[PDB]
Amino acid sequence: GDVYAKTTLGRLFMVFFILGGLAMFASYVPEIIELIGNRKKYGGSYSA
Amino acid sequence: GDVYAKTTLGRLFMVFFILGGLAMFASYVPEIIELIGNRKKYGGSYSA
Repeated sequence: GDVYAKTTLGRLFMVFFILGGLAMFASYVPEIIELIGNRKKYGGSYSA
Repeated sequence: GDVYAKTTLGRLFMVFFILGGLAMFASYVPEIIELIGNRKKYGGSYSA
């Protein structure tokens, strides 16, 4: 609430953008997080 | 927080609406989004 939209067009865009943006964030951020972090854990080689 | 209910009756309705409205939004918006995004991605006719 420190910064928000005061104009009528800005508030209208916020109203019609929440429905899409909230869903996109919720369905995208966890997937991006899990895609990066699923790397190999015990890969490598033994040093004689 | 720019705009909110200031009357006691409006606050009471907000209290009793947050119980049901939030669940309705969270269970309806993703389903509505999914019900529109499913189409024939490769449907079409070959043009010789």
